[PDB]
Amino acid sequence: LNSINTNPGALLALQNLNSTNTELAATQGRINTGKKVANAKDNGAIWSMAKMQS
Amino acid sequence: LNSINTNPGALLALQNLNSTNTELAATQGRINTGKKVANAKDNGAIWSMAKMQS
Repeated sequence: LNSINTNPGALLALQNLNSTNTELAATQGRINTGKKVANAKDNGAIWSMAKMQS
Repeated sequence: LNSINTNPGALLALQNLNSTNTELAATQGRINTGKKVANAKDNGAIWSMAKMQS
């Protein structure tokens, strides 16, 4: 709690900020690609379906 | 929907414009030859009949 050696609350705020940064990066990729499924990591089944479809 | 990668509506407008261009080409052909069936592609039975009678 009142420790100089560590502070858990900063670690939790860091986890929250990293979650926000990851969601922002995903939104950046969806904007710059124009696809919600741009590659196999987005969704492998729908991606393979679209590959055979195209 | 609101995609940048593709749009159905221009495709539908294009197939409609292509149908209009095809009808205009058929009209130009009927105008410049003066016959509703100028060749075997127009109507094979009527064309065979008219050619044997001619």
